[PDB]
Amino acid sequence: DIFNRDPRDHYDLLQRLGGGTYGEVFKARDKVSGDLVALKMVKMEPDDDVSTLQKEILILKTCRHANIVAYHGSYLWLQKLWICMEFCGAGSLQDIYQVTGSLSELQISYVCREVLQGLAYLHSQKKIHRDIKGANILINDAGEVRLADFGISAQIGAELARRLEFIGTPYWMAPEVAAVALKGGYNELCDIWSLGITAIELAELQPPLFDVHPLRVLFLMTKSGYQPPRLKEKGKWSAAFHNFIKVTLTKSPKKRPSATKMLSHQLVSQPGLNRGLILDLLDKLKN
Ligand SMILES: Cc1nn(CC(F)(F)F)cc1Nc1nc(C2CC2)c(-c2cncc3c2ncn3C)nc1C(N)=O
Repeated sequence: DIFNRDPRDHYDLLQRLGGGTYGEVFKARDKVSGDLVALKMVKMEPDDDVSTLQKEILILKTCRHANIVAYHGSYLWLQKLWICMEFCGAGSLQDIYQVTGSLSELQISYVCREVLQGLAYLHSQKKIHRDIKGANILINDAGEVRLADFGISAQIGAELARRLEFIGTPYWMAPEVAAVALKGGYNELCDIWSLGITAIELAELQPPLFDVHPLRVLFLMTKSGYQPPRLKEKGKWSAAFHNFIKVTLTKSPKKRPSATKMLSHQLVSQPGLNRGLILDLLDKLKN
């Protein structure tokens, strides 16, 4: 499952694509097949024994779904874990919309249906993604939609930095998650709220309150009279899209629908939602 060797023995390392709390990601090519892959270098905590690491790589391998970037293999080299993953040629939805402008309502509907399929799978596996946003939804050259990873729950690498990252950028978290360090916990329904915010982000190029200081957003979201956000231009979007935002952004998690329930919402169950809508979006990159 995990190779005790240099990933460079099986791959040619190419350009660094980006990096964050999840690791450093590079473009790479398989030496034998010639196929493009993404190699992600994750620094390890010296306290995590190889049994702890193996338990997490087994999860990385078994927690599999068509709407989550596929895992190919791993390498333990120089106290670092290199993860080989499916190459998503068009980058994230943020990378795309910061060139193309706002996605169409049908494009957002397709993205939302595909992300809901991935979240319904992760929730069935008793995981909470807790990192849904446009930058963490990747697009391949075929127009397919994939979550970059299964979220923050990997008990390897910079887990603590990943877990606390939203405190400095809380715009996509549900109010029960924004109530950080208070007695109430949260459940998987926080992902449904994050998907509602991501739909507004795809429509408006930023999530609601993006211009507000992160500590002020945390202050506002724990106030009793806090109201969920809405789309800015009412006449630009259909009643179905406004209702999708209304129900995904239900303030109380005890009233917020599940990922499976959301899949029958009119916005994402309508006919004509396919990768061709995203192929049209990728065609806009050329102009
Ligand atoms: C082909 C390409 N282009 N771009 C745009 C850029 F500007 F970075 F180059 C990005 C890619 N590819 C990827 N980039 C990333 C991130 C460096 C941007 C990840 C990635 C992996 N693990 C966790 C992640 C990731 N993203 C967010 N989280 C939480 N994966 C892929 C990929 N599989 O193709």
